[PDB]
Amino acid sequence: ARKCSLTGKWTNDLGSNMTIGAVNSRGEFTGTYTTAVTATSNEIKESPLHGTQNTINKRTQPTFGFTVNWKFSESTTVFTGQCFIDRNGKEVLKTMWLLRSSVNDIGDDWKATRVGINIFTRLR
Amino acid sequence: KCSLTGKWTNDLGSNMTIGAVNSRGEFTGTYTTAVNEIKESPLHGTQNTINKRTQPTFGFTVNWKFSESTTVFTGQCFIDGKEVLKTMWLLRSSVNDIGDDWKATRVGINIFTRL
Amino acid sequence: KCSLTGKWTNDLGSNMTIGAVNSRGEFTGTYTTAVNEIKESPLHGTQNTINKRTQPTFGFTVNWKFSESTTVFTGQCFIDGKEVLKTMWLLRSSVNDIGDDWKATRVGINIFTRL
Amino acid sequence: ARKCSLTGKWTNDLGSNMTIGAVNSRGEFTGTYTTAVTATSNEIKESPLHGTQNTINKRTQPTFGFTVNWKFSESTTVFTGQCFIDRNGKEVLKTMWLLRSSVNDIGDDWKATRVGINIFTRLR
Ligand SMILES: *[C@@H]1O[C@H](CO)[C@@H](O)[C@H](O)[C@H]1NC(C)=O
Ligand SMILES: *[C@@H]1O[C@H](CO)[C@@H](O)[C@H](O)[C@H]1NC(C)=O
Ligand SMILES: *[C@@H]1O[C@H](CO)[C@@H](O)[C@H](O)[C@H]1NC(C)=O
Ligand SMILES: *[C@@H]1O[C@H](CO)[C@@H](O)[C@H](O)[C@H]1NC(C)=O
Ligand SMILES: Cn1c(=O)c2[nH]cnc2n(C)c1=O
Ligand SMILES: Cn1c(=O)c2[nH]cnc2n(C)c1=O
Ligand SMILES: Cn1c(=O)c2[nH]cnc2n(C)c1=O
Ligand SMILES: Cn1c(=O)c2[nH]cnc2n(C)c1=O
Repeated sequence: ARKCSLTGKWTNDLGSNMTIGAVNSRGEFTGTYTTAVTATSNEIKESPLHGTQNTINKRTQPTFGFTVNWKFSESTTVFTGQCFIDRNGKEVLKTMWLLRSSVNDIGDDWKATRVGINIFTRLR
Repeated sequence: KCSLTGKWTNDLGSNMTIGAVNSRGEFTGTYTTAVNEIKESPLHGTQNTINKRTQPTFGFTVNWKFSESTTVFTGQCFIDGKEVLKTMWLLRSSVNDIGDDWKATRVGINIFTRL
Repeated sequence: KCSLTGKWTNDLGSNMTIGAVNSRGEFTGTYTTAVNEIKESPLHGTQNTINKRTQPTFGFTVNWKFSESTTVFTGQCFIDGKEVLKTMWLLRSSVNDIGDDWKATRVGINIFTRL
Repeated sequence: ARKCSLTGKWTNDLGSNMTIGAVNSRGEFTGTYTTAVTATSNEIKESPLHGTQNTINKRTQPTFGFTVNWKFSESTTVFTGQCFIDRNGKEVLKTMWLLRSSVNDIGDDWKATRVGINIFTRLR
């Protein structure tokens, strides 16, 4: 079977794009995230990301996580998922995310986290 | 200014130490859980520097060294005069078959204070 | 007006039928998954009636009859001209010891269309 | 050991209160939710809830779920968790929730779900 590789340019269901560079032997990678929409009335852009792929047992379809450090807001998003070979033999990232808003008071902390999915496929 | 650097412990008794935060907001650390005895896994993340908030949001990934899983944590560094990290996490399990993907993600909270 | 009453199927191939929605917005139904063959569990929930929106939010609980677990789903009934339910769910597993509570909750999405 | 029972008045970490009535033999219950804060600039109140407790194997510490049908907004929250006897012998509900906002466009669906926890203890 193919190995599923994180390295490449990706697009998701919402029209956002993402690039991920080479993964080092420690499983670390950097990338960029170019977002389609926004929960702010601020314009979007490219924002950097950093994360790791799990290399335990050197699975062909590894789990990974990354953090997006939004450059156009005070928020942070983390993504986590797995690099699968799909039924049709394509690479697919199946991910879920938490979007953390900045709040001014610790008493608003409870409503500062949104959750959802994103499915990435390779954009050539 | 609530800062991520230092030694932390959470509501479950796990420990975490985080190094210096660089100008791009990036930091690395080690996450410590007990089952055997104690396990140590690297973590890497960033804090948000937009508006240079005294109470910044942040994120990090734990690359578990004892399983195939990955966890990401995100939240906000609060300063009352004690510092507290309020976080939520997603724990992604490895599945073999994409048909099992639906059940591979767990979610929860952790609250960290200085150890 | 996007309506919850009827027969639905999701992206995983599970089926769901929901009865009439009463004046308090309450409804009951049956949720159908395949493993054996097919299982049937009751569900109960409400749709939100504030402002009598054409595309209302809603929630429901599935009381699984084949395990000790419970799932809740919440989301919004959209009308494009096809009706689509966009939902997220939490699947709560039973643990024996409160010390295991942290890992008892999974999260995901389901999208339902008319069957 | 005690059985953990849903029936009663409860308070959580945020200061919200909740009542749950008798649970019927089908595991069904009704209740009310009186909330401390809000993600809206609307005032709070009492809102009804309905849900079920799992009775498979008649566990002493059952899982359950319920839906809160907010009367002061277009949103809906679902809660799910387990009724534990804690280390100190008290009943505790350990729950997690999804708060679904109403959006006007299906294209905003992605940011319409927030997530968090709530810990309930009996208020006498
Ligand atoms: C994603 O990449 C495609 C191919 O260049 C580009 O046309 C499209 O507009 C991109 N989407 C965003 C939101 O940048
Ligand atoms: C966490 O912190 C302290 C170290 O001061 C120790 O009591 C405890 O055993 C540690 N737990 C670990 C290493 O998981
Ligand atoms: C769901 O819907 C249709 C019934 O028309 C059927 O093809 C499929 O097998 C059903 N799946 C179940 C019952 O889980
Ligand atoms: C919860 O109940 C207590 C006891 O009556 C009451 O004083 C308190 O204000 C309630 N909290 C809310 C938000 O209603
Ligand atoms: C996950 N996610 C998105 O999918 C998105 N699209 C636009 N902003 C976005 N943000 C901030 C985000 O966190
Ligand atoms: C969040 N979290 C924990 O709190 C934990 N405790 C033990 N393993 C753990 N893992 C893998 C995890 O992701
Ligand atoms: C959401 N969900 C599912 O999609 C599913 N499929 C099979 N069991 C399932 N359970 C228990 C569940 O909660
Ligand atoms: C979970 N939750 C709360 O804890 C809360 N507090 C105030 N509104 C609230 N809402 C709408 C809510 O869904």
